[PDB]
Amino acid sequence: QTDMSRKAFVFPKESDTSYVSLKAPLTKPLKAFTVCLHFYTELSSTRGYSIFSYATKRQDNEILIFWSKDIGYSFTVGGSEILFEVPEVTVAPVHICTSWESASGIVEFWVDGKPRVRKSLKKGYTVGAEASIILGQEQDSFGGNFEGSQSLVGDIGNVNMWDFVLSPDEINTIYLGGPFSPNVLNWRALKYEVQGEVFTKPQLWP
Amino acid sequence: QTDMSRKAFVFPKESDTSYVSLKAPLTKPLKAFTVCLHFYTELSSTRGYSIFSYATKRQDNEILIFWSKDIGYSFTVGGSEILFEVPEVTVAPVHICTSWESASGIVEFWVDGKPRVRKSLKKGYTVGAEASIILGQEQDSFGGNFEGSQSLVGDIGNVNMWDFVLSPDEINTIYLGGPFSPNVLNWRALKYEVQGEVFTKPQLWP
Amino acid sequence: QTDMSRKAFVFPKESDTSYVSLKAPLTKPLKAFTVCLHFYTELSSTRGYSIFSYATKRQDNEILIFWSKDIGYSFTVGGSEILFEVPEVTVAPVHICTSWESASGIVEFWVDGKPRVRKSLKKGYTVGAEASIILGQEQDSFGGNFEGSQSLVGDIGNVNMWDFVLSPDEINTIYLGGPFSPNVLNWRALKYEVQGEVFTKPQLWP
Amino acid sequence: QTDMSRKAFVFPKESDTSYVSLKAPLTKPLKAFTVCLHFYTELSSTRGYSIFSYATKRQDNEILIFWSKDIGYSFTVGGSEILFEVPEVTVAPVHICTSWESASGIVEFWVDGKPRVRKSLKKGYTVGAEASIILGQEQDSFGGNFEGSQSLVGDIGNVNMWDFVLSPDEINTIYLGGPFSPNVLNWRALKYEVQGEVFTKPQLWP
Amino acid sequence: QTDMSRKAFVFPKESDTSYVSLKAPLTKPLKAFTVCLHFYTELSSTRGYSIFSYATKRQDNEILIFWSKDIGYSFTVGGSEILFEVPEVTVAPVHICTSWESASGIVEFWVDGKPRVRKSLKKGYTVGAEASIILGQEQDSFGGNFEGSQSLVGDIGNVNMWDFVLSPDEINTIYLGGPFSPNVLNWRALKYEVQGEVFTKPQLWP
Ligand SMILES: [Ca+2]
Ligand SMILES: [Ca+2]
Ligand SMILES: [Ca+2]
Ligand SMILES: [Ca+2]
Ligand SMILES: [Ca+2]
Ligand SMILES: [Ca+2]
Ligand SMILES: [Ca+2]
Ligand SMILES: [Ca+2]
Ligand SMILES: [Ca+2]
Ligand SMILES: [Ca+2]
Repeated sequence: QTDMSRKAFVFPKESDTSYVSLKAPLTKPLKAFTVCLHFYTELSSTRGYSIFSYATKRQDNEILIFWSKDIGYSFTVGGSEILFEVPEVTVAPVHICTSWESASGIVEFWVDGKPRVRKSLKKGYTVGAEASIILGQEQDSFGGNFEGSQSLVGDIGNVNMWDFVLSPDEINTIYLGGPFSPNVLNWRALKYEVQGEVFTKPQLWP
Repeated sequence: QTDMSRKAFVFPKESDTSYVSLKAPLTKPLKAFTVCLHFYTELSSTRGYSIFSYATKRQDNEILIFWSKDIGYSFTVGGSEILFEVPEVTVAPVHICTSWESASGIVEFWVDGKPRVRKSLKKGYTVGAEASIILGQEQDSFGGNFEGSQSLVGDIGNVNMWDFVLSPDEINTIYLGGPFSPNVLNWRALKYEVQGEVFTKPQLWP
Repeated sequence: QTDMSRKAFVFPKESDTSYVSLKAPLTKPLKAFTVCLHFYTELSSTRGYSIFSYATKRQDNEILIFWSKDIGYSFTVGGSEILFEVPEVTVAPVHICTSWESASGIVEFWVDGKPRVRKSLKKGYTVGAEASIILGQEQDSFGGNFEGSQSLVGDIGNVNMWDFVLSPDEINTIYLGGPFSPNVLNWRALKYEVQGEVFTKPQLWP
Repeated sequence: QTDMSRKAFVFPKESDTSYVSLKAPLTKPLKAFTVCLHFYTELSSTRGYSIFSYATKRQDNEILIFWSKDIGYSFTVGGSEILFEVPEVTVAPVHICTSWESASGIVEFWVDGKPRVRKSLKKGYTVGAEASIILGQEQDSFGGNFEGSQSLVGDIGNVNMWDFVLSPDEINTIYLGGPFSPNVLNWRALKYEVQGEVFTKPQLWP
Repeated sequence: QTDMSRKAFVFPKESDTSYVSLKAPLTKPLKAFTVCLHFYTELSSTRGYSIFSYATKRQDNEILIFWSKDIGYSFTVGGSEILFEVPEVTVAPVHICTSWESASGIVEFWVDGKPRVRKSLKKGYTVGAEASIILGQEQDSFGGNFEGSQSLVGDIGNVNMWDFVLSPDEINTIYLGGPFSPNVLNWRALKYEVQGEVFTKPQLWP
């Protein structure tokens, strides 16, 4: 465990071996989850990159938050993928927040505290329990077979993952930087492993 | 009766069977009405959709607030239709408020608290009392014959309908989220029926 | 006399018979005047319309505040006309204020409290005393021969006319909605006559 | 002497005989000066006009603040001219402030309190003492030979001229309308002479 | 030593002999540095210019902050150069802040307090101790062989250089104009030498 408050990872060079593995104390497969994180990059107008990858022993794209070039944000669960239109992108640190529910398939997507429309995706699906979380790289296998074109260059931090669906007030509290208590993945009790050219530097965002 | 405060309906998938029927304790035909609601959708730049439909045993488009593609908002009463120009539409939850009066035909249209110009429509007409209110679908019969192209995908809530014309101060109070007391259709005493893939989730708008 | 505070006229339908005559207790011909009013319309991007007409037994366009299509505001006195450039027009209630002086010919034109440049028009001219004030229609005779293309569709109110030139501080007070005391045409002591399809409804502007 | 506070000159008609001569109690030739004034006009997008002319018995353009069409502001001293780029001009009263120093040639140009870059012009030059200051007209002789195309149409006021270089804090105080004490040309002790169609009206700017 | 607070250098004319040499009490070669300065110029849309040059007896571009025409800011260390994209440049005084670290190669670039993305440059390199700092001119030798096309025209000041990497809070304090204590190059204890047409005038920026 490590209290990584006011600190973030740094991926300064485009490569295929720089990544960070996040360990989660999960035993029960998830019927709902909410992933909130913060990242900063300049490749939004050059190519596509991976933000948050989550793969199991059966699917390499179980939970993947991808950025599609000239399209926007790509949120996929269980292989199927929905798109969130982004007309104009700005060069600034952005805070994203994704949520999902199996009983209804509703997917919520929040950008800088402003929520987007609700869409249906994988109603009744069951997300596996054991997985390998990788930040900065998209995995097309179990913890390997990385990708120089789908890799991420920039900063990332404040990664928090719950096991239920957060309310709008709770998401606003997350965005405002208040107090919270994650249970699946906590930025204050992270169990991470660094492999490659990844440095830990103070965050640039307030 | 159900107190649906801080809660809204969810139409996540485009279909023709997802709808919600609103029951109203009306006995006298309306000589004036004021409909205030709140919705959120992304189809404003893709196609047209229905927002608030109100049909009787004689006219399927008695009171219909429609969104015309590349045109704007469409408010029709008794079959005749007037148009409200919308040059640029934004991706954000919007609060609309419509009012009508039979003695003078004046139609008031408010967007996010900002009022539009006053137009004449159906002077002296009489709106029927018994009706079938449907949210998310445009009806071209009495409570049926739905429409995959005129259906609505997104959220909707705060539906309030009076039996008279509201003042500008009252409409500003409605927009500010203060206290009010509807008499024909109250979001705090709604008598609704869900049929299809419609879920009740907390509202995204403040 | 009628106290029409917080109330305005409504011209909802384009026609040639809807108008309102304003009576003024004037006996002396005016050597200077200041006309402040408020209106709201959507025809600024479709065609031209009349705002404030003032005609005598000799000239039908003695004092006329006209809106020229794709040009801007048209202020004419005694037949001669000057133009005020409007590059971009917005769909919103606007408050105009015009002033004139015979001893120097200076014409002041204020839009939403922001003053425009001062221009010369009819130095030494004398405006007649008896006249027929018409709102919503441009007259090309004495109180008649109306015009479906030069008519006005929308709301209008807060019409106040003095017999001298107002100061910038006084015009700012007028725009802020403070206290004042007109002497030629008072919105609080208006002597008006309605003929046609003109309704009196509460104002939309604050 | 005349206290012209909260008052400004008016040039409403384009002509060649409307001008105002400003007398200055100067005896020593100036080694440095600072000219701050305020004007309002609409010809910024039509043609060029003169703002502040200052000529002696040897040079008609000794000190001239000119507006070049589709270029910007033109500040010239002793015949040589430098340019200040203006990409977009707005229709609003603007406050300009120019300063010069002979020992170093530095020229400071302030627009609405925002300073521009410093440029070199006429290092070591000596500005004459006796001169004829003319507002609204550019002179190409000593107090004559005016110019219908280089004339000015609009308002002008708050003309203040010192005999040294003002500091940034002093220029900010000038822009904020605080207290000051000019010595060469004071708007509170102006000694002016009106010849032509020039009227004294209250200022439009706050 | 000289306390140059609220004062800045002036390069008003484009030439090749106007420059200022900054002396630094450095003995140990730098493993990390942070350079914060403030400048103002208008050549951002005309050509390229030099901002902060730092050369030793072996490399003329050891530390150079350059502005590339139609590209943006150019930060180079040890000969290798990285680019920071600038889509739109404005005519206003800007505050830049650069930092570097040899142990990790991370380069931080701050514009007006807003940080940019972190990039890798010269991991493990060692910057020499003795050097010749020149402001306004880019050197392609040791303190000579200047360049009329790479020279700088405008103002510059608040030059501060440390011997370590500053934190985001410290950089925000620098931008806010608070108290600080540099150790390699202090604007309050500068040891500078002027050669050419360079004047010391009060700063324009607040
Ligand atoms: Ca994969
Ligand atoms: Ca892949
Ligand atoms: Ca129908
Ligand atoms: Ca239909
Ligand atoms: Ca006429
Ligand atoms: Ca006519
Ligand atoms: Ca001349
Ligand atoms: Ca000339
Ligand atoms: Ca070099
Ligand atoms: Ca060079």
